[PDB]
Amino acid sequence: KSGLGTTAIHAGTLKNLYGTLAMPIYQTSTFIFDSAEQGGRRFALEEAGYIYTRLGNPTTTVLENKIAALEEGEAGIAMSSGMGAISSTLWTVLKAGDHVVTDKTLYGCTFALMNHGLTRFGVEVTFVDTSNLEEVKNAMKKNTRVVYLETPANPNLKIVDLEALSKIAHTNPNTLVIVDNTFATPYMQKPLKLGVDIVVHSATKYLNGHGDVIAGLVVTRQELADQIRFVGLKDMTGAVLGPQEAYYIIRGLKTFEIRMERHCKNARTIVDFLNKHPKVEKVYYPGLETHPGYEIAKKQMKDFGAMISFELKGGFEAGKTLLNNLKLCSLAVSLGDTETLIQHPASMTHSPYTKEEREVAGITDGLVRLSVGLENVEDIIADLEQGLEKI
Amino acid sequence: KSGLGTTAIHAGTLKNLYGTLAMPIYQTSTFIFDSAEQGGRRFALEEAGYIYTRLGNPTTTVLENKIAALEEGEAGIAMSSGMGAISSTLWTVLKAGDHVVTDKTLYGCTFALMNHGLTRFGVEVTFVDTSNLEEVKNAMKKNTRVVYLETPANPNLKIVDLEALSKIAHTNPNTLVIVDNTFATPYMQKPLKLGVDIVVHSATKYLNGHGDVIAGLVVTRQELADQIRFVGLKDMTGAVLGPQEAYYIIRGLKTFEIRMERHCKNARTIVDFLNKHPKVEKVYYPGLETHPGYEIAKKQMKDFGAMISFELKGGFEAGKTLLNNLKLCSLAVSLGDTETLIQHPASMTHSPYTKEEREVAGITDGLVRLSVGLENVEDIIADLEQGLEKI
Amino acid sequence: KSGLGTTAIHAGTLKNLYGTLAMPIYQTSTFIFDSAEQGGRRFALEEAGYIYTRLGNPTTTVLENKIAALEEGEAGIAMSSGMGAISSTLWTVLKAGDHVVTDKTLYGCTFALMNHGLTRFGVEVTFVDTSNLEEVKNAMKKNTRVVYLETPANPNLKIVDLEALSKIAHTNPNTLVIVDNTFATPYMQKPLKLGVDIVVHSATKYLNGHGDVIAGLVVTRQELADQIRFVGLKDMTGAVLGPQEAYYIIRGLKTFEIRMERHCKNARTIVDFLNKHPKVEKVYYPGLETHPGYEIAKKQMKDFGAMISFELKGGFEAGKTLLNNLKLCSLAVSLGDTETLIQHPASMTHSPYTKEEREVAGITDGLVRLSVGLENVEDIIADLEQGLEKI
Amino acid sequence: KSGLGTTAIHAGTLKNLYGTLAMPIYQTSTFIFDSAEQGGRRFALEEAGYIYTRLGNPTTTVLENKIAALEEGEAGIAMSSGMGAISSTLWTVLKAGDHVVTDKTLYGCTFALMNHGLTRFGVEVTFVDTSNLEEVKNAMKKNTRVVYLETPANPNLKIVDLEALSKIAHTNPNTLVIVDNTFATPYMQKPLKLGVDIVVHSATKYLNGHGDVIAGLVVTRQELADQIRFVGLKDMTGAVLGPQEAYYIIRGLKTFEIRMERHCKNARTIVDFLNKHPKVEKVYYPGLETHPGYEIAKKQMKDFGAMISFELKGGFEAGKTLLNNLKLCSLAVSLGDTETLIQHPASMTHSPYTKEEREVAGITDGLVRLSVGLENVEDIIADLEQGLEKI
Repeated sequence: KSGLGTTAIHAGTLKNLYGTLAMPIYQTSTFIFDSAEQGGRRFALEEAGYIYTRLGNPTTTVLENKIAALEEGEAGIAMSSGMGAISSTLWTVLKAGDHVVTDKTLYGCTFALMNHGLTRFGVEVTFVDTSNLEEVKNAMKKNTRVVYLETPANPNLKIVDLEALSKIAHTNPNTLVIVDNTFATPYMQKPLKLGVDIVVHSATKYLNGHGDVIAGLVVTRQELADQIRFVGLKDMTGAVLGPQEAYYIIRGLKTFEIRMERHCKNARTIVDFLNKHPKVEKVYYPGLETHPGYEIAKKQMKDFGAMISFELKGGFEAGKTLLNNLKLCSLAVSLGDTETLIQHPASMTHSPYTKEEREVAGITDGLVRLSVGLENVEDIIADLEQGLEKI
Repeated sequence: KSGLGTTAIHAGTLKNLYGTLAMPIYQTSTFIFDSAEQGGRRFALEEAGYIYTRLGNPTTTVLENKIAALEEGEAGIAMSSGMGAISSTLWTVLKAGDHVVTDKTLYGCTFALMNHGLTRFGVEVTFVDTSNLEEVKNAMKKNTRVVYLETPANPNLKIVDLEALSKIAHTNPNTLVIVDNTFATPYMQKPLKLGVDIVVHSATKYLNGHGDVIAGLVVTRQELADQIRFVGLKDMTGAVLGPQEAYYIIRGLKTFEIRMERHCKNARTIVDFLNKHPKVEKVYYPGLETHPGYEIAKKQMKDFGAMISFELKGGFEAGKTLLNNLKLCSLAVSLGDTETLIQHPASMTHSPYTKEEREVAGITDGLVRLSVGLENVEDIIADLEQGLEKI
Repeated sequence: KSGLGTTAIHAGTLKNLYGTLAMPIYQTSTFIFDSAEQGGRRFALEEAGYIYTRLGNPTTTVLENKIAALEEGEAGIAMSSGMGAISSTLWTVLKAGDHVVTDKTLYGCTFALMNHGLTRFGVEVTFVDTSNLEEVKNAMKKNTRVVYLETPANPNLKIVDLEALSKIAHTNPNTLVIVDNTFATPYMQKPLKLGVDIVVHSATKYLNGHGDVIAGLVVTRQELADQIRFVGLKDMTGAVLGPQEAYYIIRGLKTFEIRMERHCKNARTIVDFLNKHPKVEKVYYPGLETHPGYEIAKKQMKDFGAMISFELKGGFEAGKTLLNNLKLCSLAVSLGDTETLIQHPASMTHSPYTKEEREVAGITDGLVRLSVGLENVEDIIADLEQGLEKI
Repeated sequence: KSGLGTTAIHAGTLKNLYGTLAMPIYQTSTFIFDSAEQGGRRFALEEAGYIYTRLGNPTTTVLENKIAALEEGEAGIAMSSGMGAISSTLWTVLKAGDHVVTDKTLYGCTFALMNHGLTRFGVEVTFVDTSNLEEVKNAMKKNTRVVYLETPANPNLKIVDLEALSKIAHTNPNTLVIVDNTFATPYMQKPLKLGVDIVVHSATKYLNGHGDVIAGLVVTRQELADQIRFVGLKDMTGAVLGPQEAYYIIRGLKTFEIRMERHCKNARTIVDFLNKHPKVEKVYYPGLETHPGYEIAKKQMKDFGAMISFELKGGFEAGKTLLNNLKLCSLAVSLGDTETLIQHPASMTHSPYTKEEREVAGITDGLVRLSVGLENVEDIIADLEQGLEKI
């Protein structure tokens, strides 16, 4: 078995006519046929090859094959955002009258899709604490079609047991388990090997890694993949990845192994610094023995990630003061970029909401979320240290 | 009022820091804030500027403003395909229990979304002949939320009266009229000026014009646009246009006026050639006085388009023989490219279906669809002429 | 013979493995061999195919073939600027001890290369008035290796007789005639058909047309082309065109015919407006019967171009006042973009120089240079008219 | 002082109007002025900002600043190939009658430029063994304008002492020392800190790192940089980097530190494997204590690189047999890509030449050149091992 760097670099490649080393950018909408009969054979699935980029594209196929190889699944599908991957999947496999079990701690736009979108179209959704196996067992119904999971998950890097939850879900023979593996990536976690049916990613984050593409990826069995491609993507979302962006992500994947290694190395060192810092009252990190679900993280994750959240003891003003004094870390949403990113949800993403509303949503006044980048760790720590001195 | 070329070239531009002549390609996922407070102000809609490309991007904003200016609507939204524009719109404005009135002659993937997708999620859809005003009146119900129209529409370039249909739809105060204006483009037809509520496009076709981008556009009133952006696009499709592709379309729009002029000039000359040709039994073209709805086309279209369909008197084998002998026209799906494209649906797109099934779908054995390109018309005609000689 | 639009759109295409309609972007540095022996055969020129993008690239080859087809020459070479095309050519064909005959009215950077660059490396250069055939005859020497010409040429759109000058040059069997055909383009002028040996272009201007690429092109006989490629480009300039930029230019060429037609249509109408305007004392345009060399322009140009210069009777302050009040025309260097561009050399490009110095260089205080774009001509004229009212 | 990763990621950034995280791609030829007077001020160097991409471009400026920061020099200049960087520099600083001292072991195209190009234009060139300090001292003349060096250099990874050679060169007050630092990169070697005047790179190799760009970079003092920009690049080569390619290289530099670390880690392990392998008679690697100049390499290089050459004891047929059996390593020219590349010069690049001719050029029948990539080292070694078994 080839190593992960070898796989990220080489897996899934397709031939080209000129033997270019780089994967060509097939920046095309349509494809020409040699004859009427060849066109007919492609539409009848009797001959291999391409028709139209919304259906598939050779640049995109390489990307799809690569992510499937990394997750050790049968088939990949690419979309023009993580929400495109998630929605295309859900619109394919659900119908009015179906039921979904999921967590309240889900990526915000996914929560909105679940709570306000799917429910408008006749889907029943129950939100439970998926760290409580009994709650999940009790929420299962005959018409549960999807159990949707995310681990680690915002804002406190909650860990849930994918293998155990999948066994519970699969007591109903019609239930699919879908996992958003964005934060962990296939460098750390391979949900399909734990019995999950479908993996989804925001490739916008670590997989691309360079903060320049919005994209999503799905990995699953061929039978399900073909439905997600030819129903969800083709007709119900149209979230078609641009060939240029497919190329950018392929290119980003050339450094995926070494980026993830450095992200995690940096992060573990920063966790130790923050957890020993007098102005930080608590650190949320899956690799701390004091983190809830540490033992689950240790079983299902090869490393503990490069996201860190932490609570400043000085609360709201401490969060703003820290961030406003940083010179290296960048104030922004998103994660998984080569540059370190940081946000203070109480003053930034959750500015429309009262303290009470924020706290109901798990956002505390001193909570800071850090996406650790690839800078020299001494420089990231020096920046945090000087900022913390100002509180 | 500026002319259409002036508008396509100059409308909607945003400033950049360096005064580059070309619109910069803001190939970014995220945006940095100067302070925590600035981030908060953007999330609270208290300060202008950007957050994250799925929400909006400055390159994409220029494109959005341009198409809104061309359609003479308030607001534009861009997506990563025409189906992204269509689906994002429909998921925003519909809910389970709503009803839709539309035509059986709709773009195939839209038909599939209507007939198999929306119906799975509790939406009622009635397909009528929207060229028959009484049929449309009779299909209206209290819960009709959308009347969805397309003109000219495949495979016989059917014309329907947008102004008249919109008046019928608007007898219900909750009904929105949505028009797919892809074929006509704002060079020929501006549905919002006829009382339509929302215009959608596959920018993959004429607007981009260069056969290298999959993209969609929506134009509507600001109130509706903001919902389509922040609900449909943000959460329910994630069909986020890549900044590179946004740039390609802006670039394509620099020649939109002159491309459409040449497309139509070429097409009218080719229509005359085909309609007088002994091996062609019938031509479908909105500008022929013998075309059904010619008088409606004359009222609502400034020119009659660059799509032509025609029936070869020799049927199925004549279609294949013609196409297999062409040297300039390219055998492919799609339309609106600078290169002339041609397809024979009976042997190509509809190869999975029996003659009976095809004929029920309006596909006759000798039907050929031609997307007239920008080549010198003498060369396009010479190619068709030599191909027709082989039948 | 195919028309110019057909040729621009279709000529020079290469196959690709997937039959994409758009030319793939082979964004690669290097190319892989199937075997050691295949690599050897390519290096020994025994097998066709690619090695490394500085030598050649399939995307770039299409562009090269297209410009060669448009100029009706044997071979094309692409570079990363017009100055790259010019310098690569000159470094290939010259040596210390050679002589060059050229005009003082040459593109400024070419003049600098001739007067200050080549002369530093042992090349003798004589600058004459190439509109005076006797001056050119008298400048010829046994060691004259290049006669370098440009028509129309800045700042007064000087016309020189390419066929006549080439006959004079070719009285020496070792002399090559090189023409910068940027302004005229192959839509108007095909110097190789008049006996010229090498044509050079700044593709930055009309050929790309979209103000987003810096690039150069050369067309000549295969024997000379191979030397320019494998000596000048390979080793002496390294002015290697990026595959992305090659694609942009191919894409720009899809509309070359219709762009040039509209550029010239607009320009002729604007010339009439300016030449009849009371505040304009003189117009420089090859198509005016009062222009020097009008009859030569009529013989060697199919149309008279889209560059216009004109003298405002109010001089220096009138130039600045006009330009500072324009709202549609953009203040910028360059030409041949879809947007109308304008400059006042006395206050802009020639700001470092005294009135005396400027006038020696042919720059008069009221001289304005206009690159007519593709906007609706009524809008361009309205903008100029309101600006002229302010003088 | 910030670490090298921090510097590569963050140095040299310019602001943009929207605070995009990624550097915008200013894919423009020209720049617009607010007024005639602003244009004049820019041409008179009285106001900062841009004019035209051949002169400079904001995307490219970021790249230039980054490489200058990495080399710890004052100013950077970018070109569209390494040969563009080299030639632009040489044409700027030389003139007919000048003399150059350099090595016979120079990159092949540079050797050709020196031996056949510059000599055609009146420059005297002496080729010496620059590992012999006395030879270099003896070659110095009053008119020596350039001492041009390269270390490590093909085909045996020759090492020369940059500090010592620079002292010899600088005994003539008019002599500039130019070093091609491509192989070593600023991760290993910073020639300006050793007294060198100008550093040149093929950014095509490690700096970009992703095998998808042809580009060059120069770093030197501001006074020299401005001459190379405004003479060499502007007029004498026109080797203008495309903004897209500038962006690709900036993007590549985000992972420069971690890529170089893994390249070298992999390479050192492969050197040990090859040097102990019974079918390999000799390994050329700067870090072997048996390599000539090992002690010089240890003084001027922080690590010993990721290029390896080696001699197979079985000669010509062994080279071909090895390469023809490899499944992971790719047969190609170039180096510094994320993928491992390999070549056998005797059968590939030097296929036109006899054994005698090859051996005079230092190419021996069993010589193999390996550019070690970023794949898992166990996989690279397994591939080499199985290939070596076939000899």
